[PDB]
Parts: sequence; C-alpha cells; structure tokens
Amino acid sequence: SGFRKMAFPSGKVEGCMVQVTCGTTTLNGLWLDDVVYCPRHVICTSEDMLNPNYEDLLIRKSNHNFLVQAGNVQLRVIGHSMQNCVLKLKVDTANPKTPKYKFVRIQPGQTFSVLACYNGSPSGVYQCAMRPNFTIKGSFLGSCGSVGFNIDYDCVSFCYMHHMELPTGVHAGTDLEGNFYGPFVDRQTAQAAGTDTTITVNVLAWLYAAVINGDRWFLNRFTTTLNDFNLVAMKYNYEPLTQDHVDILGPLSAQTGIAVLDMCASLKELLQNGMNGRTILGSALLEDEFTPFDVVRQC
Amino acid sequence: SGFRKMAFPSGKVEGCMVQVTCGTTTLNGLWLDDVVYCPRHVICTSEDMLNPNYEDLLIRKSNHNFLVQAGNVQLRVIGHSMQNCVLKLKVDTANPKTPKYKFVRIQPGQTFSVLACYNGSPSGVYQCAMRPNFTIKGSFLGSCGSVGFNIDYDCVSFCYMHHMELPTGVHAGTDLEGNFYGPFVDRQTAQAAGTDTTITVNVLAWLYAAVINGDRWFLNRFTTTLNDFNLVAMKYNYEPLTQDHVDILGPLSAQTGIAVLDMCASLKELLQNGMNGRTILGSALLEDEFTPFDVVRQC
Repeated sequence: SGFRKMAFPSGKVEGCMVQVTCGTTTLNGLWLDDVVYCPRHVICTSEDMLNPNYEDLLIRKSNHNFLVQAGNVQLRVIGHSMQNCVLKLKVDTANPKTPKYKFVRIQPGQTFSVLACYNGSPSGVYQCAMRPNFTIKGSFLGSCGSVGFNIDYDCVSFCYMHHMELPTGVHAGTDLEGNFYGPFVDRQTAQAAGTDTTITVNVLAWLYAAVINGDRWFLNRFTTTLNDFNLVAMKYNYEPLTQDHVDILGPLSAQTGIAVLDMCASLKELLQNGMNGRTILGSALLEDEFTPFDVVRQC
Repeated sequence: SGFRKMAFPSGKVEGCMVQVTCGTTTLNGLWLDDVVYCPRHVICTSEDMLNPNYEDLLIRKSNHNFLVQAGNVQLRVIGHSMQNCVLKLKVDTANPKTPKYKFVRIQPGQTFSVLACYNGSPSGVYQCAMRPNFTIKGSFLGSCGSVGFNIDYDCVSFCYMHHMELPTGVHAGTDLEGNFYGPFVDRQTAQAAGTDTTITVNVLAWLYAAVINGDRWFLNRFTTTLNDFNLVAMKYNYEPLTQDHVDILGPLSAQTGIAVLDMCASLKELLQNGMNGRTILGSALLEDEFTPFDVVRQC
C-alpha cells in the first residue's frame, strides 16, 4: 500500500526537449515530428517584455535568427509561425523520438506532470494541478518552455507549456496551441489571479485514498446534503460540488462502502473543526492535487 | 521561484525495466549490461515466504525456470546466482539502453527517486527519503523489484530495490548488491522498525528553502547552542545534529545570511510552540525529505 504524489514516467518527453535561442534569449522547446514549439517571448529581451508588440517584434526575425539545438546536434529552421502565444519553428528533420501524442486543453482542477528543464536539458519531474484560477504552484527557475503532460498507454497528452511567473510568484502558461490558461498575457505587467479556491472533488477523492489506506479517524457519524455542503464549501473557498463530481467519485464510493454525501459530511466537520493536530495520509492539511482518476490509477 | 518535491527524470531507468517470472511469481527486474537483477524471493510462493530456505529453494531452479521478458522481447538466461538477497540472472544480451551507472549504498536520511513499476512496465516516479530506521514511506502496489536511483550528470546511481511491505505498512528493501537496509529480512514475519525519527538536517535545509522563497514568518529573535538544540531535538525524536551536518548547510547559510544556529533556534521555537495553524512552503508540518543538496540543486 501507501500513497505518494506520483508523476508520469518522463522518458517519452525527455527525448523531445530541445533548446531554442533567438538573440540573447534561450529557453526550452518541444520537438515533435518536424515542428519545434516554444514560448513566443523567446524573441523578447527583458525590456521588450514590459510591453511587447509580438507581431512587430516577430517581423524583424527570419528563419535563421532561431537557433534550435537538440542535445549537441543542431536543427535547420525552414519556417516560423506565431500561433497565439506559441512560436512554431518548422524544421527539416522529424524528431526520431517523437512518441504518439495529442494536444489537450485540460480543465481547472485536473492534474499533469511537468518535466522542468533548463537550456533544453531535463532537470526534474513533479506532479501538479491546474488551480481553479488557472495558475500552477510550481518550481520554475530558464524553465520557460517546459511542458506538462499526461500519459495514456503509449500516447503523451501534452497539456501545458510554462511561460511566466506572475509578480505574485505563481506561474501561468498555455496549452500547446498557444492559448493561455486563465486571463493572463505574456507581458511583464501586474496581472491578478482570482481567488485560489480549493478543488473539492480532489479533496474528497484523497479522503477516499486515506480510507483505502487505513486512515479512518476522520470518518464521522453525520451525513449531509449537496446544498448544505456547498453552503459550507463556499464559506471556506471550496469549489462547488456538482452531481457530475458525485458521479466521478462513484468507483471510490463502491470500493470503500462510504457514500459520497457521508464523506461530504466528514469533510464538513473537518472544515468547521480543523484537524486537532492530527494528520491524514501523513499530511496536516487537506490535499486537493489528486483527481479521482489519480487515486484510482494509484490505489 | 517555487519549491516542489522533485524526482529525477526517469527515461534512463525506464529503458532498463524488465519482467522476471519464475513459477507463478512475476516481478520487476533491472537489466544492466548482460545481467538482470531482481528480488530473490521471485522464486517463492506465498507459503514459501512464511519461512523460506533460499538456498534450498534456489537449488530446485535451473536457468530455464526464469522467464525474463524485456518489453515484448524475451531474454535467454545462461546463468543464475544469488548475491545476498538479490538474484542475478546472466543473460546472453547486453541491454542496448544500458546507461552509465554505479551501485551505491546510500545513508539514512538521503533521498532518491523511485520508478514504481508493475510487471516490468513503468507506472510512476516519485522522490522519497530513506528513513533513519531504514524504511521507506512509499507506494508499492507487484511493485517488487522497482528501483531507486539518483542521477549525477549522465550516470545513474542505483541505490535501492524494493522487496517487501512490513506488517506495519512501510516498506523495506536492499541496495543493488542485495544487502537490506536496516535489520529486515525477506521473510513474511513480524519485524519491527525502530522509532521513526525526523531527519534534522533535512528540516533545516527546507527552512532555508522557505527563506529563499520568501516564507520568513518563522524566523525568530533567538539563537541557541548545538548541545541545547540537541537536548530539544532528542525530546521531539529528531536526529541529533552534528558538526558535519552544520558544515553541509554552509552554502544555504551563505545564501540567506542566516547562521545555522539561528535557524536552529527558530526550529526549536517551532517544535516547542507548534505552527499556530500557519504553513511553511505550503505545508502545515516540517518536511524532512529534502537534503541540503536537493535544496541547492533546486533553488
């Protein structure tokens, strides 16, 4: 048994990381087939980032201003294109190591693995969640262009590319078509994230993992209703729970013998009373970075 | 910025995972050069595990009783050997994907990444620490033979192979020469782990990471002495801090402008007063699964 925050194996993604320099700026790129993908602000200096006109800045660049390096080997660029906030460098060479892949736009509250990279080389892997306010609480040191992914069977679902640190120290980025998650733009300006609310369906699934693993102290004699739970939920900045969410927890309810609303009531009491210095699954707070699918696949 | 629990990239290890069946028992093996390494209790049934005579059980096996499968391809075994608690299956084929590697016996309190595997295929990666009592708090579902590793440059330092779950639900295993960490044996019996004490040098380094990342509330007006800290440490089941440990934190002291003993006193006050419902680096407890080297390499 046991329950750890688990990343996907990263080998299929390592073989796709390249380095992209343009001017004095260098960052990570994703080489899939004959296209390298990277943050378009690779064409910006620091002062550029204050207020960039990407079209105007990009017009001043030709194919040969982009230096794409894959390991010690070097790629030739026969075309560049801006798609939203990503630059797409068309190269002459298919990446031999291209895995099966899809581009996916995930939903707030879903999880994925990040291969943090520096100058095109892999440095680390960790598992994180897209917050409800479309930020990531990450470790991004240089790391721009690192990508997030899920892995279904033999196929890599790329869902995130890192672009920036907000003045508030959390991180924002795009899907692999270049559209930011949330209301953020690739400009060094004050931008607000909305209120960082807790992913209720994830906490519940994690409480199930707890039960599956023998941590049962938090289970209480009460029950509750969806409405009355949400009334408590919104008072604690918890995402509202819907009936789709209840449906998603179904397998976990079947395994443990505990109905979703009973668990809901145990969570209510937890929120209203605290944890009394007691831990759950070795944690002193409620964890919301496991989806129901994560718990199932792990357990 | 930001601070996440980071695993090493696992691609170099994925290409080494194979499946080893002998009788009805199947588990993970590590294929390096022309040797497959795996837990010797792959030769045991469940009832065998109650009290196995490994020599006697192994004598009843020839090379052809071992079914080593690497992906969909199949290896031929031209020799088997018991080295302590690991079986070493000599095969006819060098693993083409063999990275540069070393076998290392790590020390209590050091950290490494685990590629949890099932039937020879990679399922996940996470970062963990060898506890002071030589157990691992892991997620081992089937996972026997999964290995732990660090990665220095281009070279994989293999340091751990999983063998068993203790009745207490924590995990024990061996180095890659077959010697268990701790006093555990590969037998399904009651075995005790000693008291699980906290890795003091790791907590301190994590408090430095906190400071580096702007979490500073816990810094106090006090200071203390090594002896008087250890007096507090041993009362809270914290590993004694030595002068080697103080020396290891040196770079972190240089970066932050905070001397080790001042941080020691902030940690004292934390231990004696609690956290007052306040978090550090997004955690409500003191984390001891980052070494000083981890903090440095990340930060």
